[PDB]
Amino acid sequence: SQAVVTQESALTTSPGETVTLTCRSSTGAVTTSNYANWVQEKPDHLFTGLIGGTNNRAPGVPARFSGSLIGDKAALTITGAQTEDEAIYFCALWYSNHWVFGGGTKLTVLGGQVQLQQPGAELVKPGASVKLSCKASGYTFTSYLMHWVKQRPGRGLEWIGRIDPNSGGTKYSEKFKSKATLTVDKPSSTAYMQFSSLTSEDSAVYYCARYYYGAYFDYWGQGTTLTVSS
Ligand SMILES: O=C(O)CNC(=O)Cc1ccc(O)c([N+](=O)[O-])c1
Repeated sequence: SQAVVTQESALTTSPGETVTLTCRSSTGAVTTSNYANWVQEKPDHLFTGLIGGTNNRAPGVPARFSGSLIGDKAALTITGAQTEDEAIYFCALWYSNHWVFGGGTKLTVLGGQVQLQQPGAELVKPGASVKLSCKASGYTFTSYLMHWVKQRPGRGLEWIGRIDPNSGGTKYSEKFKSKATLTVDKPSSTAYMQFSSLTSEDSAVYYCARYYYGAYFDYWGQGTTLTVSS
């Protein structure tokens, strides 16, 4: 059975304070081999990778964000919170051949180029199939793994799997191992995810995100909203 990754459900801070968020593994201590990543969700479904590899901050992220290990947990510290830091923060831990996302922490702050291009939506019938696309622009598609993530209300982020665009090699989560089909087309720098026999259980926003070994989920697509409805 897959590990459960636990985050505080909600924390409150105020402008100028230092605040720390944590990410616990059900299997034992979080270590550097879990390559802890931190991703920020801002309104309008805007995701940005902040930290990966435990403590490696992504380019362009404000320096007040830092990652460490504390108390057998991964920890994100915001040193001097700003009003715009009010957001949901997800961690992700690597377990040898899959990522697991934590449930997210809603941070309230009281008092306040590279593109991954995804179509906005798919409206499909129950029982139908769909092929979701994610076109990479502004970087070398074959140099990064392409990950896919599902977001449903009350269910956080859920890692589906990833593809190596150089080989088409895939790794899936247990939940998606017999469900998602990932492919790429190299000449058009596009990644695809196919599903069949869809139901309302599949209605969600699906994101692609790039990753480089030891680094971070820096850039995310805007998400395709899949609505499975008669
Ligand atoms: O091996 C290194 O140098 C650093 N390791 C990592 O970054 C973790 C890792 C390994 C393999 C893999 O397929 C993915 N992935 O994201 O799917 C992530």
